[PDB]
Amino acid sequence: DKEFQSVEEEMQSTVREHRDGGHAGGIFNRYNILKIQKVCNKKLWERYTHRRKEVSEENHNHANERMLFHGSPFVNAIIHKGFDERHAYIGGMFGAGIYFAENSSKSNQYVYGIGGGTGCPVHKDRSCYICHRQLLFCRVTLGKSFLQFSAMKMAHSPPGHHSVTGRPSVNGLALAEYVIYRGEQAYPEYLITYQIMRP
Ligand SMILES: C[C@@]1(c2nc3cccc(C(N)=O)c3[nH]2)CCCN1
Ligand SMILES: [Zn+2]
Repeated sequence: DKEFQSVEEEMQSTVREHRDGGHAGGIFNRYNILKIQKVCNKKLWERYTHRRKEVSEENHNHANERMLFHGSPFVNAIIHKGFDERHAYIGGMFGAGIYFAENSSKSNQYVYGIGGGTGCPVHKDRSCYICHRQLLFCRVTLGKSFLQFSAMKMAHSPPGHHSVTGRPSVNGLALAEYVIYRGEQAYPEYLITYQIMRP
């Protein structure tokens, strides 16, 4: 389908060269996309659309929805139970939120844990070209997004806002990131199974 070619194109075209020289996510310029599955979870979709309507009403009739990537070792729990802010902690750059990227390669750095953890379960390699990885391509409601450049450890969205946008700066994020503080503000629409490819 054209729908899945659109997802593959977003995955491939948003890859960037990372500052860590590939330490966290591995060394690659492209992926080998193995499978793209649309997630159809009615209960999660209804939780998402209900919140999206509330946010839209609080943001001049505009949800400010974006399709963004999410990398996590807990993708299977997310598809079944949804995103859950109770699993987020204050330590992150923008505090206790759920983080998303517009660059697939940035989310890929989080698939095996913080900073890529110890890499794949079988070879303990953050740059494994063999093991199949999974990323989510999500529908995210940003609403009135608070624009921020430096670390700001929050527990919740800033007053009057529905999310935080981390914007690139000098010392300094390299790439954007988007943070929500309510799990119902995102829907895990596509599950992408892939490998990073050796350059
Ligand atoms: C390190 C962490 C993180 N930062 C991100 C920025 C953009 C995307 C993601 C993602 N999961 O795809 C990120 N995850 C996890 C919790 C504290 N912040
Ligand atoms: Zn491996």
